[PDB]
Amino acid sequence: EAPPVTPEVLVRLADIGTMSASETTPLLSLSPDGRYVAFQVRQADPVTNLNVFRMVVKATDGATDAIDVDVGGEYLFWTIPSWGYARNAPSGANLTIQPRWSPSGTHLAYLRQDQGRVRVWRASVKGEGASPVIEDAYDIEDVQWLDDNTLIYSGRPGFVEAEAEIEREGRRGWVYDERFHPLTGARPRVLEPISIVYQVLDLKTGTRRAATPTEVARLREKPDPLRAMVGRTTFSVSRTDPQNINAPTTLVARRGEGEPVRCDEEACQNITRMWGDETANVLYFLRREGWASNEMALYRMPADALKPVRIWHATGLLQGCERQAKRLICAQESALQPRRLVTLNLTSGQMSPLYDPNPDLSRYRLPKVERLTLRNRNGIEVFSDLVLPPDYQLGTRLPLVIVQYSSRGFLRGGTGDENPILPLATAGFAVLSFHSPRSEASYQRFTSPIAQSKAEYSNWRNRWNILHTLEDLIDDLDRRGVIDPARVGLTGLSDGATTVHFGLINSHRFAAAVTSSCCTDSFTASVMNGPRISGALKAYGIETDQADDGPFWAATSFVVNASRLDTPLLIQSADEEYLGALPGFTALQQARKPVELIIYPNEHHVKWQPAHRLAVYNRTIDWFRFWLMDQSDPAPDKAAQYDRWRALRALRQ
Repeated sequence: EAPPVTPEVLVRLADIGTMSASETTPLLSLSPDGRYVAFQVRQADPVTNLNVFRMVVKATDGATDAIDVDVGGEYLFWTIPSWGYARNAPSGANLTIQPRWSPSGTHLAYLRQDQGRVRVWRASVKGEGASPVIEDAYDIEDVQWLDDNTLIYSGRPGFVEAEAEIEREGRRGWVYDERFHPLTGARPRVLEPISIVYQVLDLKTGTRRAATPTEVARLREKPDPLRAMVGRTTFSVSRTDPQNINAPTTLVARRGEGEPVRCDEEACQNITRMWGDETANVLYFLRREGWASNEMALYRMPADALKPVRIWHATGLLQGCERQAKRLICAQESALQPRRLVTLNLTSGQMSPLYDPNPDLSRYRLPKVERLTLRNRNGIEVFSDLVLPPDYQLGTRLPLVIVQYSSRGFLRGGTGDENPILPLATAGFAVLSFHSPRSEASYQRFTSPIAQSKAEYSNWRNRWNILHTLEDLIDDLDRRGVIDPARVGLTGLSDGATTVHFGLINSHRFAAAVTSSCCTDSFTASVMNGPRISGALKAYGIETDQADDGPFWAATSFVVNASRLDTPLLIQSADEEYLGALPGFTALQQARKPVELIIYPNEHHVKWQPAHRLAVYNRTIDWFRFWLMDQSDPAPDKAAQYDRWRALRALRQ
């Protein structure tokens, strides 16, 4: 008994904050008096094809049930300026919603989207009440309480004027130039600089005014998680070579007026977040440690010395932690534990559940998880997780699917929540959840990440190191008699997608592949990016001025390598990215290789519509079952699909 984890289960697991939340992601808020925590829960429904967002308030003593103080809103895309463009096309990730408590602890203020416009809403924390509150010609980008009746908010109306100006310029046609990014649309994009504007709303009158410079500086300033004060000691973090972006940082203590003192313990290196507590005479800090930085660890350090002692450590992630007296309230995530709310006892180590918006996942028949560790041929430590089917007996050689994850925590879908780790194991695959190790270049001295990127791309050195690491991991599971090395699938999104294309060209390790985007070639990196991004990628080592048949692009281009590429490839692409795939896809078809391209409408680099996500999950499982198990699902609504694939398999004669 006990039900299995299926794609239908997976896509419905609720989540908190942006998909790729890490230690400083502000996904939760403590009330001023620390008795309540506020956080948004997101739950995807593949049947309605909508996400259900709720604003939640739970009491930190865990005595009362949580309360939905708001329900509803559309998926709000997280957006940043990025290439000198003011607002790029959405990556597809949801904005983390940070609820803002009123000074009284009475209301929350938070951004919410309806009818494609982002507003400020206010909510009774219990006495329940919906109601939008601030609305403008532009989306509200941020909001704070100045007092219990006054709100300050930010946004960019000059962005909306610039769009209106682009519309006017079109009457005579636009010059194709720096403003264009063809892959994502046929209109000029707004260029930076676009100013941010701060206004304040009186909730008693309904009046807006400008914000005073003092009020601006209170909204525009953000707390530093790598600085803390305890009495007269200022704690901070620094390097002995401050311009080397890869030099490790050390905790530093500035005692009153005196010179900064550096901490000597190895535990003091590479802190990611610190908290000062003046009641206890203590600094607390968070960091990553262990083999290949695979674990989280929390340290407690009596503030009058520099001798931190570890009080908690685990695999997984802790996110958005805030201190209430002797407690840290955190979001926490782990291989078999989706993101939940938790309490950490700041004197003992003890972690305790606070809020889990999903059932206990242990009520399902869960795959078995094991962490793999090795050192690769460059001498660099590597970790990854091996996921095995629930009823697995050592002695059965399994087909293997490789899912790439650029973050940590719950075994969900890898980097874009795109490849269903636990459902695949339920279907009988071994699954490698692969965490690419540090590059060689990252141990050397660089003053700029752009120059580091360039050295990583030189002769695809880091790509080779990534591929060799994958091969080391496969070999390890082959020695254990766990996998069949002739039945290894590879999947990937974002950086994982480039590793897929490189891996299919430069080895024979893979018998099938899935990717969410195509084509590491000059067409995609140069033509479809438009001349601005194309010109700028050059400094990162992307040779956008070189031809596809040159030494750089020959390592990855499917146009150039079409006739040697015998790994079956499925491309499940957002419509916003499919243009880049057409030449490579056409070359593979022309060459009679087994390719298939799927196009999802109104999608982004990361996919956001639950029905799309569920169909990706299912097609990818069907794909690998077919190529790596020679199995098909007899379901009638799949009959056209398996005729398509049987014909692709017949091309191999």
